[PDB]
Amino acid sequence: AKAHVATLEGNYSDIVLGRVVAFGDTGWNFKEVDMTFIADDADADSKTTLFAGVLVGEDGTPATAAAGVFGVLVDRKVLPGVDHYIGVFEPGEKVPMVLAVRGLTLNQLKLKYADGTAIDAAGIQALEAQGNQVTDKIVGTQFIGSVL
Amino acid sequence: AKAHVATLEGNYSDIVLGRVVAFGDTGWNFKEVDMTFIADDADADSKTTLFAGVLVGEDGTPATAAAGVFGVLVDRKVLPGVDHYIGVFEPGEKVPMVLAVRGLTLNQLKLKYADGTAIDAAGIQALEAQGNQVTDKIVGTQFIGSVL
Repeated sequence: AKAHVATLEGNYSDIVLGRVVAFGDTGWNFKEVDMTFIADDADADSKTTLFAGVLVGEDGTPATAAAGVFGVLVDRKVLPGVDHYIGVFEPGEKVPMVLAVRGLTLNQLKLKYADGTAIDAAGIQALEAQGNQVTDKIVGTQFIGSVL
Repeated sequence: AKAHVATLEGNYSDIVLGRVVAFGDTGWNFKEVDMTFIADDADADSKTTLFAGVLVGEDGTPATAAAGVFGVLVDRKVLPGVDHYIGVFEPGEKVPMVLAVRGLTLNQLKLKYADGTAIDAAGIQALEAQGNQVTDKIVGTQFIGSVL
């Protein structure tokens, strides 16, 4: 019968590795857009297909091409482990979401197109123009079986 | 504007109202059958359509008419209120279940065909051959509202 198991292996700090803190307004780095949280046709109890770290344009549509990259979805409603919002939204509803745009250090690996596929060089160049530092310098971690 | 909600407004000891307990063996009334828990072609996390009170034949399949009735299903795993069999099975995977056939006092308002149709006259008559009482003498509860 297998087993009922759940796993959580990620945090918010692993996507936005750091900011530039403004003195005039702490919201200088974020923009708010309206997004289709639950697909139009999916049943009310279907979980949302959005996952933290996806690249979304300024019009709320996840990017399937490098050109339509405007920001990284970092809303607190789609972070790893937050599964409560099931059936809480009418299918086809559009709900505001928070995008991070300017003045950030962004992890290369967690950025992903609408369909999970990693981002190319064109995407990196397009996103950097907003003033973000996409980096590959992550130490990582090793577990259990890896001798040290 | 519709919030996450759940309900539990039914339980065991209503589909079956009382037994005749054999002194020699407490398990004379019941019987095991083998049925597919998760639909033969649905998703692993998708919930089963089985609910307590659904009539099944002697081969372990839900009934469709009066002739395909052998007993009721009162298994522990399907009692109204319990739902944590999330992907612990596979599509079409057989699982043992428990029926209720002999020496029982049953409730008409709860018995249902496979699709939920209220039990008909022929189904009642057939299920009485096993020696079970079928009654409508039920004092329904009047909830807050009208005056008592």
